[PDB]
Amino acid sequence: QKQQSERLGTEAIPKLLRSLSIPAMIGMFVMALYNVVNTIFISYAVGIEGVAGVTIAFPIMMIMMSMAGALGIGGASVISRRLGERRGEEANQVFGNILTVILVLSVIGFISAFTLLGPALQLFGATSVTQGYATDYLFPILLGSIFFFFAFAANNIIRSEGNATFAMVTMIVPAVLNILLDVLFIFGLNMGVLGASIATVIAQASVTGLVLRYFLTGKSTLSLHWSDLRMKGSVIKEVCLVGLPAFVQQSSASLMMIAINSMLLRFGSDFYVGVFGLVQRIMMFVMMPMMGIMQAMQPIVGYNYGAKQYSRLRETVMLGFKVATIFSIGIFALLMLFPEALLRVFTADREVIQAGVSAMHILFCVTFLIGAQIVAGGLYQSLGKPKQALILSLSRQIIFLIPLVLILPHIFGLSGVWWAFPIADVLSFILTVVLLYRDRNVFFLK
Repeated sequence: QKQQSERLGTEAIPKLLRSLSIPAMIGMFVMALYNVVNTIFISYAVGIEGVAGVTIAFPIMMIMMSMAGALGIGGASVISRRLGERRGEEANQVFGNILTVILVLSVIGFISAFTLLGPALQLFGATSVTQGYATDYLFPILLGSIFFFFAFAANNIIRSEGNATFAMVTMIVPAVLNILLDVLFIFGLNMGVLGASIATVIAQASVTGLVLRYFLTGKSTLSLHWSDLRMKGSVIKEVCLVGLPAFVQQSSASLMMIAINSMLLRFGSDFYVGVFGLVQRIMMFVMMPMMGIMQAMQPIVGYNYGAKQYSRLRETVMLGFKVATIFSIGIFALLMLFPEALLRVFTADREVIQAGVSAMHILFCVTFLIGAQIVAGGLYQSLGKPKQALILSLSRQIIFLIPLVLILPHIFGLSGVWWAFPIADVLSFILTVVLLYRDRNVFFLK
């Protein structure tokens, strides 16, 4: 019991999602812009060498980010599950008693920066060139760790409450900055990776300075305390609880895409790593459309569970679903009528727009089904019972994906790329379907 500051708690619930989604739909899309408009520089004051440096260094970023993402997520499904179920002050506690574990790692990172940086880095396809870059990239980042962590937790929990809007602005803003911040060093100076890396710390600092405001200054949305608010609850236990499947999802994908970057450093030293980098943020970029919808419900389907209008949250979940789908099929179509013009950035041989696009062809006759497949995941999450969600990811990401590449690559070919995805994913979808007639309670409406 505290004071539920504006945002909502309202039951104006379709425009809830509507004007809870779009802020992700924007922020994300723009940080997706930054990603873009940043890298391309590093194809300039440096060529493609460091562009790999990054692409290898990359996963090691996500290593922490998964860790603070679990952290960030817990928060979001706790704090909403406790703002319908209105233990208002518990939230206050949580918030801070997370900031603990963060500041724990915001140090461990600092530590390993000075420690495990190289040790780990060198450990795979260490092209004497791209090596230094990744270091010169990674060294800053870890220093460095602190702002980074915070800002994602924060920009996650503020969704967990209601502020996808100021989220917008925890977002839009590093972006715009970073752009002009990089330009600054990378090009205008010549602090290449070396300093587009410090450009993006000065980014994640400058937000944090701001996030303190929207958490101290006119302590917006909610229960937000600062002196001894936190300590180290036995609540800690309770977010690692929510988060376990959260940091799995990444440390499933992340821990597997270091591999496919470095097994491809044994074949294509740098030519083929920059194009990994490339294929991602078109998955990711035109993931967003989905991704964003989910974070709407994240807290919506959060304080609605929380002993409130069970009635109207299914409304969320059916709608939730209902939308997604139309983007599932939307992307999917657009992802297989324009696999041509998107391989018109990949312009090379007339064989490149062949088995290059053959994978991209029916590799993704799956897409339209992916909608649910992921909606489901925030709705075992917006409702702290990720034990089934725990269950879930391990299918999609590992215990069905890997045990499919492997069973085509024993020997089945560049067919072992293709069938391995299309189909692994659909066993994952079929599976999910059953976890909801397992639980005729989320969607206890149709």
